[PDB]
Amino acid sequence: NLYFQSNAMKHCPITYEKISDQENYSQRGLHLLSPQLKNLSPLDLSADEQRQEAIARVGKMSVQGVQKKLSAKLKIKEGCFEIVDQYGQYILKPQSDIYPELPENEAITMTLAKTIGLEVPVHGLVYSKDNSLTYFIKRFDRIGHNKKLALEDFAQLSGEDRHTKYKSSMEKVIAVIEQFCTFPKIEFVKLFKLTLFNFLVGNEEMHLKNFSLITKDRKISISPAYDLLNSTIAQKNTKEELALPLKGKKNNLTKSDFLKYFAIEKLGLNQNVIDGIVQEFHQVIPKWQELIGFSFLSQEMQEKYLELLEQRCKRLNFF
Ligand SMILES: Nc1ncnc2c1ncn2[C@@H]1O[C@H](COP(=O)(O)OP(=O)(O)CP(=O)(O)O)[C@@H](O)[C@H]1O
Ligand SMILES: [Mg+2]
Ligand SMILES: [Mg+2]
Repeated sequence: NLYFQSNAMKHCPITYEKISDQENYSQRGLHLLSPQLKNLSPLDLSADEQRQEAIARVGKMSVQGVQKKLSAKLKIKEGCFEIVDQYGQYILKPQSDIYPELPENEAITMTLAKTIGLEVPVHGLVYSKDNSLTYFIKRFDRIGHNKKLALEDFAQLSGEDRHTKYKSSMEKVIAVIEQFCTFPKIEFVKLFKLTLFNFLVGNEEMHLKNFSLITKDRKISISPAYDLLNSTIAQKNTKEELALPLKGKKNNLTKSDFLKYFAIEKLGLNQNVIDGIVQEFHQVIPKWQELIGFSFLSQEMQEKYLELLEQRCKRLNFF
């Protein structure tokens, strides 16, 4: 119980809960993938081999972006992922050959998002042949018996071409929600939480194609979250804070920019709702700090994350 001459307390690469030396994952985490999943075998490819497969398969896959990714199915009885080109059930993101600790960063950041009540798909880390960690996330547009749900990103919805990521604004993002979502006021609360979250965790890369609407449960809503990571600590010499301007600003954002201009003037949220969300963030910060300390980020990357988080929290008076 003192962890002085024995392994430090181990944490699950899916849930971050305490696990024993003989376990690689917690039962709770494995069962988020499937109630019958017994284990998750390491990927039989090194990080470099995963990146090469990503390059070879990109044109055959139904998901695309800047970073290296693979599509995969979960073989439940065999207890492993299988790489596929079509009908992916999961996306796998191997280590970058450029940026440090990208899978570990995205994994913990997506977990922080879940803890503040954002809708986040099942996600986690899986070991590789070279002991490197690869990030995985469930496809939220393929459910049940390989049934596809309709999904469109905000570039498509705002009449831009498929490459437009930055030539937009948070005000245009709001306008898309107002135009298309079934219950825009509910989605505005979600966008408020997501935008504060991205500021607190250093995600300066929440671009237009990271916003999507989905048709599910007999309504059109903002999709489950994807691609949330602390991009500031993974990059060097980052100066901007927001990918898309708010009030014409991508840097030097103020508390009133978020809590008055954005929350009240642009989103129309009632003051009691704003205060309640602020209190939610205030209460969650110690849990986030604990989770970062339990994460698979290196000690040095944890310190960068915690330092930035505390700076951003001070700017919003969330302490
Ligand atoms: N869990 C998920 N379920 C369904 N679709 C997903 C998904 N995650 C990502 N996608 C789809 O794949 C696209 C690219 O995803 P993502 O943004 O994570 O790529 P990426 O890792 O290459 C980083 P970047 O955004 O900088 O290109 C998304 O816009 C979305 O259409
Ligand atoms: Mg990005
Ligand atoms: Mg992004």
